[PDB]
Amino acid sequence: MKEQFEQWVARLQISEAGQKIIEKVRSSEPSRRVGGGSKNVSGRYPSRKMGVTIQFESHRVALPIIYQLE
DNA sequence: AAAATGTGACTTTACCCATAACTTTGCCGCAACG
Repeated sequence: MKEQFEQWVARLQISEAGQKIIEKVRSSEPSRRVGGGSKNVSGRYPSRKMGVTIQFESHRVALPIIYQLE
C-alpha cells in the first residue's frame, strides 16, 4: 500500500511538498462534517474503491461526480 | 458551507337522466256580426 505509493511518486517525480500534502490528505480525517444547510440533500455514500464512506453535500450536483470517480 | 422531492385518499361541483307539475300554444269547432 505504501511501497506502491512511493513508486507512484517516484514515477511522477512529485516534489517533496506535493507528496507531503498528499500524505497529509490520506492521513487526516475530513476537516468538517457535511451539514444539510437549507436546500441541499446531504449524506453518505459507500465508496468500494477506497472502501470507506464519503460525505456529500448535494445529491444532484456533487454526488454524480462521486459516482464518476468511483 | 450549502439548490433542488409533493402527494394521494377523500370529498364536491357539474353534467346528464327520468319524472312530476304548472303554463304554452297550434288545431279545431261555436257563437256573433257584416
